[PDB]
Amino acid sequence: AQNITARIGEPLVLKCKGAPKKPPQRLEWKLNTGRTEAWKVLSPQGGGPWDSVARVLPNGSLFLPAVGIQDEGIFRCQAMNRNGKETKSNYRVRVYQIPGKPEIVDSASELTAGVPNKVGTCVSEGSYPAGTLSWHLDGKPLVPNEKGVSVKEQTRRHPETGLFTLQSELMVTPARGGDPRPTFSCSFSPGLPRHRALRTAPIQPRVWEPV
Repeated sequence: AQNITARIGEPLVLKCKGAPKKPPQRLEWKLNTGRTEAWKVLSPQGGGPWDSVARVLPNGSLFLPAVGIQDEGIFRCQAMNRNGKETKSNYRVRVYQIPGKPEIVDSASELTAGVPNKVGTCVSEGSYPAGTLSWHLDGKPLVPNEKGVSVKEQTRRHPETGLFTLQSELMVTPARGGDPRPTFSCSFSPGLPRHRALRTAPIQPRVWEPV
């Protein structure tokens, strides 16, 4: 049943299939989401508190002003022409949100070519879903296990807004006689196959020999 993604706090319209543009219409909207467990059905326009959340338009389509988190789920619409021609619609809804540009904090301007050093802590604020936080070296990706690399990831959730926060502190051990001018960048990339990663502005500290 058709996959659908929509940004939280935006609007969204679900076109009821085979329904006449202006009443009389024989339509029905079922919906399974966070706000209703399991199924709820709506009457046309009225004083009920659902006309702020999701209501049917003259067009016949269902329309929600502010898609939120609790609106992830399943939306069904069964329609009827005068002749009886059934035409149904099965909408699977998932909601997303892009977080602020990934800034680095606690960064370091100089590091030694001897011991592991903390490069910095990457921070992304207000996402959905969480998604990864990958560090990069000279435009190329890096691997946490080897060589002489470490990563200290994390993930929170704001109890109110339901949005996520990610932290990815890095640590490296520069190979002796290696490049004194590395170049590090972090990035947020959601799991979906659309939005590109949000890179951070590259930092490039220096690798001094110890003594």
